[PDB]
Amino acid sequence: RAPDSVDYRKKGYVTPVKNQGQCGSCWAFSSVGALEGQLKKKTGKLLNLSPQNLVDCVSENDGCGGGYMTNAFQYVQKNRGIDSEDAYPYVGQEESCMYNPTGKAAKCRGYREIPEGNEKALKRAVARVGPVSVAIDASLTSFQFYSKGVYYDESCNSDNLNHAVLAVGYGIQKGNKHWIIKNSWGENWGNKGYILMARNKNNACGIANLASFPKM
Ligand SMILES: *[C@@H](N)c1ncc2cc(Cc3ccc(N4CCN(C)CC4)cc3)n(C3CCCCC3)c2n1
Repeated sequence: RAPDSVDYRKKGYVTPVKNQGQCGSCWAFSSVGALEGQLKKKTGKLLNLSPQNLVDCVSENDGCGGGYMTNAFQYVQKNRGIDSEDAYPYVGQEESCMYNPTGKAAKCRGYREIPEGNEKALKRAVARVGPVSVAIDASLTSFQFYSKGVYYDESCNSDNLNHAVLAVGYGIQKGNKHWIIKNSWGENWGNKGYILMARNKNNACGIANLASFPKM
C-alpha cells in the first residue's frame, strides 16, 4: 500500500519558498519545483532551477501574463535543458530569452498528466514520483489570508483555476486529510509559505483538475 503520510520537505526534495512578485509566473515556479524534485531524486543533488528562464523563453506561454506547466516541461525537453537559478536569476519581469547551455542544470524527457479530478491518481503520483505541479482556485479571501489548519471553503470553485502551486506531500491533521502545498508568494504568506488543503473532499478548489509532472 501507499504511505498514509508523505512530506518531501523532510526528504530534502524541496528548495526554499520563493516570491514571484507582481509577475504572473506561478506556472514557472510550479514547473521548476516539480523539476527540482525529480533532479534531486535522480542525481541526489538539490538546487534552484530558473523560473525566469521559463518566463522569458517558453514562447507557447504568456510570460508574466500566465501559462501552462505542461508547456514549460515541453520546452525543457525540446530545448534540451533549463538553467540553474544562479545562472539565470529571477527578475520578475519579461525580457528577451537569454538561455545558455553553459548554465544547464537539468533536462526533461517529457511529462505526464493526472486524470482530471482524480485525487487517488494524484496521491499515487505524489507518493511514487514526487512533487506534482497543480492548479487551483486561489481567488477567495479565505485563501489569500490563510494562516493555519486544513484549508476548506465551500465557495471554492473547482472550475475556476487561476493559480499554480506545487503539491509536496499529503497527510492528516486532527483527523482531516490534506495536501501539503508550496506556494510562491514568499515565506511571509500562509504558514511559512505553505498551505494545507483539504484532501478527498470532492476535489476541493480543483486540486486535481490540471496536475502534471515531468519525466527525467
Ligand atoms: C500565476 N501567478 C498566474 N498568473 C496569471 C495567470 C493567467 C493564467 C491563465 C492563462 C494565461 C495564458 C496561458 N497560455 C498562453 C495561451 N495559450 C493558448 C495557453 C497557455 C495559459 C493560462 N494563469 C494560469 C491559471 C491556471 C494555472 C496555470 C496558470 C495564471 N497564473
